[PDB]
Amino acid sequence: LLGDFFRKSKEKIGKEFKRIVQRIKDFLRNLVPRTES
Repeated sequence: LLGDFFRKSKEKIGKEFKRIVQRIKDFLRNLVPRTES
């Protein structure tokens, strides 16, 4: 059931990957001490 796994894992990323990309986007914001003047 590996072929089925790939299909299952495939969407599993889209769910967490989306939340990740969204979270990381915030990180960069709290990363720089001073934004553009």
